[PDB]
Amino acid sequence: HHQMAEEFVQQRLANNKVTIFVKYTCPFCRNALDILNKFSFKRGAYEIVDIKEFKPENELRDYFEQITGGKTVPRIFFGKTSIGGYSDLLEIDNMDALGDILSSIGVLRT
Repeated sequence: HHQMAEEFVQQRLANNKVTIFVKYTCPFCRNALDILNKFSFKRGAYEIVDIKEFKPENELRDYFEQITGGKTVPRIFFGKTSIGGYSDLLEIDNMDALGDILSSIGVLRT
């Protein structure tokens, strides 16, 4: 009668994929999505996951804390590895490292 938060998350991750967990009412979420949307992704290599799908919310927050070190969306994954949140993405974007990293992990179209 209850999907574990761990399964909800891990089912959406893959080695050569970007996965971002969001709530659409969060401004930091839309800011993060705006960074990622600058790029063109291969089929299936990018998923935007709406966490309002999961209940209870505290269980998913608690899981994100254990594997990412923070509770609140956005939570960004490059492959199965957590990058953290909006600030972490911005940092990599501002230093012009995001393109190289997305090339390495095989998610970019062409």
